[PDB]
Order: sequence, then structure tokens, then C-alpha cells
Amino acid sequence: EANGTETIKPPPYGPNPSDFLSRVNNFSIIESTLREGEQFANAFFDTEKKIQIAKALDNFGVDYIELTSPVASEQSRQDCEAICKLGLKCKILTHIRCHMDDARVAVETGVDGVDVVIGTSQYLRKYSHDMTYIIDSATEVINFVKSKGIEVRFSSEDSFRSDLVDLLSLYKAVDKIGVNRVGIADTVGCATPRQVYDLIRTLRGVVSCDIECHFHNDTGMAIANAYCALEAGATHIDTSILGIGERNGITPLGALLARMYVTDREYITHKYKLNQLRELENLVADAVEVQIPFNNYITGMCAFTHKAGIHASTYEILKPEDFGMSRYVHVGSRLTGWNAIKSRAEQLNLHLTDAQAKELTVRIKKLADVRTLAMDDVDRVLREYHA
Amino acid sequence: SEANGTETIKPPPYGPNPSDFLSRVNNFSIIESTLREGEQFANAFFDTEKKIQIAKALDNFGVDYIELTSPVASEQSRQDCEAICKLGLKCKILTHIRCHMDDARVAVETGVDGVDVVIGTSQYLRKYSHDMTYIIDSATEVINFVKSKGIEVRFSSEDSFRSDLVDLLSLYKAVDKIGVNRVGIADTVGCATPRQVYDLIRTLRGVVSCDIECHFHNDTGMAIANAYCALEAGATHIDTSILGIGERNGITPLGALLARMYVTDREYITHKYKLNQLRELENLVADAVEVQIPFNNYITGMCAFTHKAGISTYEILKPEDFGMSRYVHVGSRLTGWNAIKSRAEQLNLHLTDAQAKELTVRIKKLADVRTLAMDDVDRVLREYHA
Ligand SMILES: O=C(O)CCC(=O)C(=O)O
Ligand SMILES: O=C(O)CCC(=O)C(=O)O
Ligand SMILES: [Co+2]
Ligand SMILES: [Co+2]
Ligand code: NA
Ligand code: NA
Repeated sequence: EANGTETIKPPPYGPNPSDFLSRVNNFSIIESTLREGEQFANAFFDTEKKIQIAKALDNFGVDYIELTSPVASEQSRQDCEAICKLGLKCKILTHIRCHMDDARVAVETGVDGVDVVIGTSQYLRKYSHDMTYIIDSATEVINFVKSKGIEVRFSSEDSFRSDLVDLLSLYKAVDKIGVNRVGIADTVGCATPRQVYDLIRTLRGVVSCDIECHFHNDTGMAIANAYCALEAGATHIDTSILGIGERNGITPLGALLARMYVTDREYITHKYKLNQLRELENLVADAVEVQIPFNNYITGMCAFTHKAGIHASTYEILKPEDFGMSRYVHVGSRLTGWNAIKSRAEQLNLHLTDAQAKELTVRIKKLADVRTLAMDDVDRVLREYHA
Repeated sequence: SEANGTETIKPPPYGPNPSDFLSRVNNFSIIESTLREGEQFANAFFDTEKKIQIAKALDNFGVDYIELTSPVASEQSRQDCEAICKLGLKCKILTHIRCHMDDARVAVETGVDGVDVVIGTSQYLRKYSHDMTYIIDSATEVINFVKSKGIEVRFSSEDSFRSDLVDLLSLYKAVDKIGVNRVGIADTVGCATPRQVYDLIRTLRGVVSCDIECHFHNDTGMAIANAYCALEAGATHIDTSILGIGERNGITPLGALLARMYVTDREYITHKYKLNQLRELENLVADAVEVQIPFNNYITGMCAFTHKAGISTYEILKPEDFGMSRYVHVGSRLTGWNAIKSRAEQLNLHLTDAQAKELTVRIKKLADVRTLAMDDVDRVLREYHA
């Protein structure tokens, strides 16, 4: 009787004009473990380690890897040269301040492009016969770099706290000069997704070149902001392995990939070697001496777990085979010692030998001897082993 | 200046939009679900004493609601509800139930302030009558029963972003006609996106007149961003979990949420919640479910308040507001006591000459097993308080 209502139906429901601008299954990662990652509290990468991380990334499938400025130190100039000489498939970028010395050094090292950042004293606003200009000094740099055949991206810092009048006018000016990309950076970690959406949609209307986005994760928006940026027309996203960067970091590589996988499995699965992801995180985890968080996306202990029983299959939007794993683990009890190793190793496709099981089981004991295990102890103890 | 410049892009009197009036970003309630959804975490096995501490600490922290596992799930579960409903918490106490008169009867018996009801496909139908949606007579009895005993009702559906919109919105409307405190939306699977969430919540806000609760899993990194957009669109209640703990990688984490809402409105959050108690709260749960605080955990993880030094403008979170003393400026790999000292002073622990020793030996006995993690510093210090 009184427990019903007329059914709410809508009043031909194909794609919206806005959908055509979306880059959600056609974008590039710019991998920044070797620039932004160097600002992580425990990053002290030496050349060899930089080289490995670079090879692994190129092999994993990213389109670009960004390096710390060559001008920053002499060790950087060298490492830049070193990495530019490996023959990687992906393009190699370096980050510079907007200056003629920084650029000369940058192209000397052999990069494929410079990510240029501009300072307030390098552009002005004035009425003339109101008008906004890049100064003559600055503009020469862009032209220089262009004339040496190198790609130029142009950015402003703290993009979400700048005057919009300033920012947009500047990006338009730079677009008239002609560059490959303009970048947007949430340095401070304060941007919200719909706010990111409006800004990129507008930028996409203002300029004609490509658009790059860089988001910090202070407030848990880095992955969401990158997503909305892609929806609005952004063509490139900076990521970092495990997100490592300044403070709690930027858009994490794996997290981004998890989100884009759900949106288009075929595209992500074929472009990137997803079963290589654990390996990639472990190599960085080792160098910066951190543990893979228990709740880390895809690769953390509990990402692929279902509670069995008293607090409990088609709620599995991520398929473990696509990322090198074998199954969701159905957890009904607190596994201890060997039991816990066996479960994770099996999930992870490690074909452990008789002796290895022992070496591990013994070590896990010597650990609990010091204090109680954490469930991240299981992943740590297994870090050295491969599928 | 030269040739290559442009005319300044300027807009064409600007104030708040009508949409802004519906936002709940500085006026919402947390429903804290460490004791329901958190029980589904791979390593969660809370006994009664531990459930009691967690409830007391959440109440003190300032959350408005705490959610408990269904009293029909098990006997221990029934008893723990009774136990917690008797503690005299300030916050309201809710339990989660399948929509059945038996489950409802025992929920009222235990003493809850409210039942979060989830309905199953067999309990509502579409039919033409002189295109109509109905909640079934025996399902509806449950709602009225609960209301007749003076207990709050929230009604929801599972896997809301994957349900047919026709069914879902029709059901919520019918429910609203019957009359309930709240309806709920849940992204059970972790696939929803913030603009999707906004659209759906705004529409729901237009369909029903009651309150709106949201539940978001974090499989794809959207849980916090979904919570926020849900709030902008009119949602009134967000489910959280300490450290996000739940099924798989969990739901919107309490700490993370509070960080996001803090930036949006410092005064509101700082005054409503005891932010300097977040760490102790996380550590209590970390201890029980035997995990370590992620190094990049929001606010409280080792690296949240670090600046690299080397080869105050950029500090949207103020360390003093969360009981800490400063951003640490890192130029070196601190080792042994150096690293303890740094973090301890950052966390405002005034350690004894003796306690420093106990810690230094222990961090050694730890690195003498395998090379250290930055997570180890927070781990050895877990037992110490400001
Ligand atoms: O040039 C950029 O956009 C990156 C600089 C940066 O790390 C930041 O703004 O956080
Ligand atoms: O009652 C609800 O809506 C939440 C149930 C749940 O945990 C979920 O949908 O993931
Ligand atoms: Co940055
Ligand atoms: Co859930
Ligand atoms: Na355009
Ligand atoms: Na309404």
C-alpha cells in the first residue's frame, strides 16, 4: 500500500561532447622516481642504482623518465649523461630553472627534453597601445632549446594557489611562442578533484599544446586528481614509485595503474608489464629502505585478501593474474611463521625450494624473537625472491 | 618584452553558487567503522577488551557515531554490542543488519541507538498497478518496528555504483516515503570515481529528503576523494576506519579524511576532534591487527612531515595541530639513536636518559637481524606517548 512510489526513469544516451576530450585510455606516464623521488627523506641514489631504476622503468613500459637537474650538482650532470647513453626506448627528461646556463648544460648531457620552470621576475603584465609577456631573456632559452631539437615543457610552481589571471595569461603567451607541453603542479597537496577538473578543462581551451600534471598526496587526492586531469584532457601524468617524493610524495605509479586498469583493462595490460610491478617497488623499497605498506595498492599484503567466515569473490575488480599473482587469499585465521610465508609466497608465485623455505622460516623466527611480527614482515622476508 | 606576448585573459560580480549551499564539507558526521568494517581486515581478531578500548578512544576522539558488527553474526558479537551500549559513550552506537525481523529484534535488545539496514534483491519489486516500485510488506515491517522502538534507521543497498539507477533511486524514494533517518550509498567494489560520486550524490540529494551516508572502498585510491565529493554534493555522513582497515585494502581512512577536511576548514576540524590523539588511536589499532604504520601514512607516517634539505610556504598541514612539533629537515640517513632522537622530538616524547638506552639497544638488536626500515623507528617508539 503506502510503501511504494512511481518508478523514477529518465526521459538516446550516447557520449557527451566532453567525453571526446578525455585521455583516460590514451595518456603518457612521466616517471619521476629519479627526480621527485630524490626528494624523498631517505633517497640517496648512487649512479648504479639510478641506472637500474632507469632500465627497469624503460622495460616496464613508461614513455618518459624525468631526472634531477644536471646543474644541481656534478654527480647529477654525470648521471644524466650516463643515463642518456644507455639507449633506453623511453624519452629522457630533465628539470631545469629557466636560464641560459641550465639549458646549455641540459642539452649537452643529451636529454630528449627539458621541463622548464619559470620565476615571477621572468614574466610581466603591462598595458601597451592589458598585455602579458615572457621577458626577452627567458624567451631566448625556449628558442635555444627548440633550435637544438629538444622538447620543451613549461611550468609554473604552486599552480592552484596562483592568480588565475596570471597563470592562464602566461600559459597562453607560452603557447604563442610554441612549446610541446605546459605543466600544472599541486606542490602543496591542496587541490580537490572537481577543482582540478575545471582548471584542466579551461587550460585545454586556452592552449593547443600538450598538458602535464603533477600532484602531491598530502590530503589523499594525488591519484584522484590525476584521474580527473585525464578526464579533462591532460595528456601526461608524473608518478613516482610508491609515490616517494617530498613529504608523503606524489601520484604513485602502481596506484595510478590500478585506477587506469579498472577504467580500461586491455589498454593498461598491454602497454605496461604489470607483473613487473612488485619487482619495481621492491628495488626502490630496498634503496630508500622502507617497507611496502600493508595496504599498498595491488602489491601490499592485504590488497588481494578476503575475510573468510564470521566476518564475510565477484567483488574483485582487480584480477590477480593480470599483476603476476595467483589468487585472492581467503583469510580465516592468524597465520604464523612458516604458514604465513607459504601463503604469501604461493599468492606471489614464488616457487620456493626446500632449503629456501628453511632459510626463510628460520629468519622469520629470529625476527619474532626481537618483537611481534607485523604482516609486512612477511613481505620483507620475501623481498629477495622472484616469480 | 617583444612580439611574442598575448592579451591578458580575464573573466567578465562573483560570489557563491547555489550548489555551494548544499555542500556539507564543514558540517558532517563521521561514522567510525573500525569495529564493523575493520573486523573484515585480514588481520583483525578483536576480543571484547580491545573492542571496548577502541570504542572509548573513538568516543573521546570526538566521532559522532561508531558502527558495530551485527549482533546476529555470532554470540560473542551479540555480547560485545550489549557491552559497548552499556559503557555510556557520548557518541551514538549503530549496528549493521540484514533486513529481517529477527535481526532487528536482537539489535533493539542489545541497546543500539540505530540500525544500519541493508536490503536484498528479493525484498523489493517493480510492478504496474492501475510502473511502481514497492518495498515488500514484510520488509517494511522491520523499518516500522525499529522506528516504534525509538531507534534510528538507515537503509541501504550493496554495490551501489554497479546497480541499475532505475531500481536504486526508485527504492530510495520508496524508502523515503516510508520515512527513515538516512539512506546509504556504498562503493563495495572500489570502482567509483569522484565526479561519478558527485553526480550520483547530487541526484540522490534531489530524490530523498533524509540524510545520506556514504561508504567507499579504496581499491583504486579513490576512497578519500570520493568522500570529499560526496560531502560537496550533500552527503551528511561518511564511514571511515582507522588506517582504513577493512576488506582488501580497506575504506576511507579516518586520519586521511581528517587531513583533507582540515585543509578545507582548520577551525571546524581542530575544534571538533582531538587531533593530537590520532597517533595513539592509530597505534592502538596497529598493535591489535599487527601491522606497521605506512611510512607515507597521512599526518602520522614517518615521512608526512619531512622536507628534503640539500642538492613554511609549502606546509598545508601544521604539525602543532596534530600534536607534533615541526617538519624535520632531512639531509642525511640518520642511523641508530640519531634517528630515534629526531622522530621522538618531532612526536613530542620527552624520553628519559634510561628510555633512550632501552630504545638504542633495541634498534641495534633489530638491525643485527636485517637492514633497517624507516618504519622501524616508529615501531620501536610505538609504546611511548607525548
Ligand atoms: O616542475 C614541476 O611541475 C614539478 C616541481 C614539483 O615537484 C612540485 O611543484 O611539487
Ligand atoms: O552497509 C553498507 O552499506 C556497507 C557494507 C560494505 O562494507 C560494503 O558495501 O563494502
Ligand atoms: Co613535487
Ligand atoms: Co565495505
Ligand atoms: Na584549445
Ligand atoms: Na530533496
